[PDB]
Amino acid sequence: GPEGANLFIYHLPQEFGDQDILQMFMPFGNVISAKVFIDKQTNLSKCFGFVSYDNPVSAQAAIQAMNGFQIGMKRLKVQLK
Repeated sequence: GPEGANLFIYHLPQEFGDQDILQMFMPFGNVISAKVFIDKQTNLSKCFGFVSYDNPVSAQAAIQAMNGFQIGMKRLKVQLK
């Protein structure tokens, strides 16, 4: 995740996994890695995670479009690392 190409995404539906956030974020550029952080004992998602582009412009673009975007019952908080 070269800087400033890295996002933290909070308020993510519990059901989302790595691939879901990756795909949700590809509209803004090539996502090169994505991880949803999971409680290791339950395997339930902790509802945030990490998106990493291959350039920072994509990351800004994504932040402006997605921060505050409502999906399900939650609104995503998306910020730069």
